[PDB]
Amino acid sequence: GEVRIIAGLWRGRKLPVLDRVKETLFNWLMPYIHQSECLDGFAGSGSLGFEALSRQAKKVTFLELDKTVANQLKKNLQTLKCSSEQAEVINQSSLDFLKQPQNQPHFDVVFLDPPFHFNLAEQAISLLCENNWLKPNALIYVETEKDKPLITPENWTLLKEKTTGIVSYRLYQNLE
Repeated sequence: GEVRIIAGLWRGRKLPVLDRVKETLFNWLMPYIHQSECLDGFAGSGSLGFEALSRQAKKVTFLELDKTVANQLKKNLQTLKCSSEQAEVINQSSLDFLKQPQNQPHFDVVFLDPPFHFNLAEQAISLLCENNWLKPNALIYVETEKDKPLITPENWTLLKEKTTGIVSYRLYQNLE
């Protein structure tokens, strides 16, 4: 397996490993990305987070339960030079990590693409809102099963929503 960065400084690079909505997000971000802090909720390959890094996000934090995948991430972040002030890997499931009430918001951008069928993305959404994780106007990217679950937390606005195949892609904005 390998991840190829599409844009930014590292565009073209492929990283060893074990869509439209995406583009429009980065598009609306370009003006702010340089000072935006991100959360890649369920890292995995890290594709989303690395992409954000390539585009000079202020910071990306990767959450990953599987230690084997989490080490790979660290290896790639060492492969491509990133200070601990630019990228961070926390070996935890976001379902539990996000249960910790924050005194101050941490994220301008959030990527939530966990496995389907277990209302996991929904659980994460609830926690982000419940525990003061989101900074004002934060964008939340969510990928879910193609058919019928998602309701907009009320302090959020649904900006984009496309369904291709079996996946529903959504982009919300934290408007509080």
